[PDB]
Amino acid sequence: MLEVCIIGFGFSAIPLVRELARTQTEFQIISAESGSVWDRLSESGRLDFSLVSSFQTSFYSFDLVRDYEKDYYPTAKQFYEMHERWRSVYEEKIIRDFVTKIENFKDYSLISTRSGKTYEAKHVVLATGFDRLMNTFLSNFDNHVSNKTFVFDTMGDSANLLIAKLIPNNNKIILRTNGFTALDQEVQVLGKPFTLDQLESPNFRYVSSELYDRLMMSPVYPRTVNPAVSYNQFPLIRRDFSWVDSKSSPPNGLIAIKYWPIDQYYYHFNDDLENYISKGYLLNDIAMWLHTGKVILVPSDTPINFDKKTITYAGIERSFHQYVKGDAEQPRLPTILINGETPFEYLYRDTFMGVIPQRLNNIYFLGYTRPFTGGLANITEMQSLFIHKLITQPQFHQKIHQNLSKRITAYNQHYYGAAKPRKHDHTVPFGFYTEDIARLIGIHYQPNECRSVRDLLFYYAFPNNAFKYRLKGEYAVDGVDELIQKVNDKHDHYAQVFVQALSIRNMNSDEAAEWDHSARRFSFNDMRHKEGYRAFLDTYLKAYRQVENISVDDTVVDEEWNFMVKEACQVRDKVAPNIEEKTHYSKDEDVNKGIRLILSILDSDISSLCKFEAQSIEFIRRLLQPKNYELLFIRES
Ligand SMILES: Cc1cc2nc3c(=O)[nH]c(=O)nc-3n(C[C@H](O)[C@H](O)[C@H](O)COP(=O)(O)OP(=O)(O)OC[C@H]3O[C@@H](n4cnc5c(N)ncnc54)[C@H](O)[C@@H]3O)c2cc1C
Ligand SMILES: N[C@@H](Cc1c[nH]c2ccc(Br)cc12)C(=O)O
Repeated sequence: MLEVCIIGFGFSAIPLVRELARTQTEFQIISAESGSVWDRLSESGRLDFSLVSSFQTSFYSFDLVRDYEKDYYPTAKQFYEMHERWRSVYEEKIIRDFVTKIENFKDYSLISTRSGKTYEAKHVVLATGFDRLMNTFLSNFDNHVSNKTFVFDTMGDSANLLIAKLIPNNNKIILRTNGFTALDQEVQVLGKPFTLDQLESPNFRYVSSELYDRLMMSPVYPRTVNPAVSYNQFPLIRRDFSWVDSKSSPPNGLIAIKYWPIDQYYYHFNDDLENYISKGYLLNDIAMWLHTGKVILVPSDTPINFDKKTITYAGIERSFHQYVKGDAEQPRLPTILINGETPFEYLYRDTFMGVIPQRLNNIYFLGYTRPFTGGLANITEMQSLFIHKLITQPQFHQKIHQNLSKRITAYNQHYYGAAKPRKHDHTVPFGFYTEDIARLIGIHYQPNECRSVRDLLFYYAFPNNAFKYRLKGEYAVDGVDELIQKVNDKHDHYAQVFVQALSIRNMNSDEAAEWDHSARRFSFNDMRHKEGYRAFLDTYLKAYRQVENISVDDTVVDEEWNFMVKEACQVRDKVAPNIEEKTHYSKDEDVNKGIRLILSILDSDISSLCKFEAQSIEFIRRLLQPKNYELLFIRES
């Protein structure tokens, strides 16, 4: 009897196969000869973009311990080459066939394949990925189209990538929108660059869900009246968040687009633009597109005549060249039969942690949970440890399964409340999910075991990447000690993030929203740092066209478009003139002050510790006994 069968080998399965090989657990992989989108993109020479996720959250711990030297955003090519490197290590373990059906019984499954062969296995792991409509569109996109108008009914990372490829050829973009959430993928902290995933300090939720909400959600919800933020200059960007019913913020089910702000793009790539573009580093600053009018937002009910290919807005019947509507990703699951008779219906909220479907036995799903920020690696690495322990330790399997339905019910009450199941339920804050798995497995850290301020910085402020939980214990990886030390030294031990939570501890949500936007450059969608980059943008467009070997006529003035832009930016034109220079910027000052205190007490025992220093030490001491630490779905009762 085959112990483990893994169906699908791309990226999500790598960490599980590593752990199964380590324990010499019998396993067999079955993965299709076709491959993944990355294979198709590679064969067509379309790996010409970059990840929207940081290196430290997008590659696995056992690679980072060898290759991590700085924070950066990998290219699609680098990502695919890592997929291939690991495929080559385990190819001998891969049967190249396509699973068509899985018959599930009480203690084993019967696996059917297109070739006609059948397999039996006690444990079956699905890591088959998702089908996505936009994938084929990106695979067939002619990036030389020029001087055309495009209408988008959906916004997302894939749409934003297409928009980044259309903008340089003088194409005009109309977003027919009911809002979207976009976030600078890299931000300045006291002028220093930080990927957004580095500044989430998720474990502060344990201090207070309200405190963590104040600290995180002002860039998403319209909480500040600051005229420099994009959702006040372009109100059509605001989404209807009436569905949210959980007290855990950021809520499960929230999705965001991560993009290069032009000021950080300039900082990294200005000295070698053509090469960086050719490597896949494309400027996709949606806020800059709105600022310059190259993209406009129009109401969702703006009428479209699909026969005549026109859209009517601002009293203008505007011809358009192409309409783009993305679809919903759907899991690539084969037929699964409960008790070998009843077809299984996949529902994220009816699985535990996105991994254990409670209607099946010894079947696990790997790679179907999506991170709100950061790369999938954080999620699939922790899922792989979870699945590995379930497969190889019967006592853990029983501890989790004995009260499975009760665990799922408690999880859904905590993260979704009374909200009805949504399409995006499978999206989770990565620092909540990794910490949830760590506590289930037992490789978590305990806040009450911190002894020094430095220990508290590590517990609360050091990002909950998967490798954080692989320094000690059951799933320890050699070299993680040096990795953690390097990450700490290059991030000032995450004191700046720790200080943020400290600065807003006594504020309400409105006061926190204003404080988060009181910096000279606040983290997300700061419209004060766009106009100064118009000249660089022209330089960038010239470089992009040279790379793609296209000539574009930028002489013809599109008066019609200028008219539509003026209509679409009426609010911006009323709001932006209210921006005022200030003498002091509270967030910049409070952070600078806090960092000086923390580093002055870094190696001090927590028990040994004007007024700000006194009140801050008091808050720090309470961090040893957080009052919101309970997660009911962790218990076995
Ligand atoms: C355009 C795009 C950009 C992305 N950018 C990022 C990013 O910046 N950062 C990030 O972290 N993630 C990103 N992702 C997500 C993630 O990195 C990829 O989706 C990744 O390919 C998912 O890995 P996987 O192993 O789960 O799926 P896949 O890579 O699709 O692997 C699934 C494999 O299983 C095979 N298979 C499927 N069904 C069967 C079957 N029935 N029988 C046998 N074999 C089967 C498939 O052929 C394939 O080889 C992006 C995804 C897309 C589409
Ligand atoms: N106050 C934090 C907010 C923050 C930092 N990183 C984030 C990622 C997603 C979301 Br939503 C919010 C954040 C900051 O601006 O550094």
